[PDB]
Amino acid sequence: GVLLESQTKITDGALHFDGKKLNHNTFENPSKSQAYDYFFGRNISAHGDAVKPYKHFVFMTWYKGGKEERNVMLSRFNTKTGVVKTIQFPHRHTGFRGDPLVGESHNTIGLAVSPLNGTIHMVYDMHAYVDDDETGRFKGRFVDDFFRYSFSVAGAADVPDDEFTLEQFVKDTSELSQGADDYKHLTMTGNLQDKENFSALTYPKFYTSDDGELLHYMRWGGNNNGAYYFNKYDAKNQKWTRFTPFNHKDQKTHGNAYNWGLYGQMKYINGKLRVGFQQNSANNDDRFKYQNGVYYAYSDHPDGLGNWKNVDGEDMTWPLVNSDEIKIFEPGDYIDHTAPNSVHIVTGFDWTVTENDDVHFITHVRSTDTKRSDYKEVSIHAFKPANAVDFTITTDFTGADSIYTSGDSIFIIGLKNGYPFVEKAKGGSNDFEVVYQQASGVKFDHGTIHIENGKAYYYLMEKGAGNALPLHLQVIDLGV
Ligand SMILES: C[C@@H]1O[C@@H](O)[C@H](O)[C@H](OS(=O)(=O)O)[C@H]1O[C@@H]1O[C@H](C(=O)O)[C@@H](O[C@@H]2O[C@@H](C)[C@H](O[C@@H]3OC(C(=O)O)=C[C@H](O)[C@H]3O)[C@@H](OS(=O)(=O)O)[C@H]2O)[C@H](O)[C@H]1O
Ligand SMILES: [Ca+2]
Ligand SMILES: [Ca+2]
Repeated sequence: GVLLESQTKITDGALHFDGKKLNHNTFENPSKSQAYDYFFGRNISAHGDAVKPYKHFVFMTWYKGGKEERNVMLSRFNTKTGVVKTIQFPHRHTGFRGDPLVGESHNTIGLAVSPLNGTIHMVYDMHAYVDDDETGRFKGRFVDDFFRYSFSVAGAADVPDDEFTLEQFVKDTSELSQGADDYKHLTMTGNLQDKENFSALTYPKFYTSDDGELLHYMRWGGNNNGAYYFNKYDAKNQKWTRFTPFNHKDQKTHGNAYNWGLYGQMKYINGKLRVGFQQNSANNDDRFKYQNGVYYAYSDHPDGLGNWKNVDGEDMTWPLVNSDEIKIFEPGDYIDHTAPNSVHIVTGFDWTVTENDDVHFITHVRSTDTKRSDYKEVSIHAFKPANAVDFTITTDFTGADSIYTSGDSIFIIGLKNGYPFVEKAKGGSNDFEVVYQQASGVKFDHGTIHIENGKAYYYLMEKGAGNALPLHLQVIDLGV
């Protein structure tokens, strides 16, 4: 029953890093040519939490194309009329550590629209930025601008197409305003005293609760010392709460044997705030070069403020200090190496929970040393049916980067030879089948997905040369 219901071009020129990959030794001599060099990956548009359906619209964010442009953009697509109206913001992608010549793929444009009062929310262009000066890592380039929040008056999301302009959005008019085209707010609470609470964050991601409340979470910190922080939109007062931690930072000072970072996602699923991740311990003497384990917890509090529990319903220390409390299993156990740093876990992790409360995790493990003779590589699917005691754990699985769910089913959705495909399985099972594979039309380089209404919103960038490429929105019915 899977089928493409619409494909809609949004622009001919969104930003893309088409230049050379830089590193620690080279990033300070980026090309001044027409090619746009980058430091991590090439993707920045149609990337991250950049697509949201709201009533009969779909809102999308992107970076204006052209190495020399880079403006934050917001588009609203009218599903009934076919009209795509775009707003161009003044802020331009500031690049790796604030140098626009080096593309920075972390700095996505997160987006949300409040069902309660029709305000629009955007957090963007952020990668652990703090206040510092000429001698710091960031050379003073983010002072009074390390958290970048833009948002509209009430009702902006429903205004006629002629009124959907930058005039719908609220200026920074505080003591720290950088001027007349300052649309970036340093906090979401409206109180600059809260500013340290918004420092050093990455990865803006929004959810809507079952009662229409906007939730938001970001990641503080780095590789082996990080935390998830989450907050809530007060639509009545048109402001957000301060950020609250899922786990403590600097766990080793809060009672843990080691500091650890997190690689995973918080998600609002089945009407609860939940988290699934692999940890990255600061210990460099054990067998895991980077990540290890699979962890999961959920909150019985509507806003996540306490009452956390692990998969077995046991109370979790909160904010969490010791990840052991919520560990499900060790992907490391599926490879035989035990020597220090011999086990490599980074890509291929995600998780989901079905409407029937089937819990699913996917992961990937390989030998650190790819040249060894007994090299090993497995993909893992760990899943527990609703009415099951234990998890079923299998390496009879091809691997994936994401897992999705809708209704009774789980899905794997991505690109194969430039075209979207969908694989589907019953919730609580490992029985995946390809049920959809686009086979004609322009091909795509990358994209990002949002599931809702039994549909996948696949926000995509078309393949091509240069650093200004077209964007298309595909709406795919999953047919559940
Ligand atoms: C957290 C670190 O803290 C300090 O070291 C410092 O602030 C540093 O950032 S820095 O100032 O720029 O150097 C931070 O180090 C990077 O942090 C990233 C993070 O988790 O925030 C890490 O990026 C994640 O993992 C990357 C591997 C991923 O990159 C994609 O995947 C791969 C690959 O698998 O080989 C290659 C490409 O880099 C890219 O396509 C990141 O993706 S993202 O799209 O850029 O967001 C991200 O998931 C990063 O590895 C740290 O070194
Ligand atoms: Ca500002
Ligand atoms: Ca380690």
